[PDB]
Amino acid sequence: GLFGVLAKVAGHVVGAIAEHF
Repeated sequence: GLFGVLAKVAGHVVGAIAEHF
């Protein structure tokens, strides 16, 4: 139930952070 949501911030994060950076 925990990690199940962790996916919401694992794989797409870089795609965003790399946008402003």
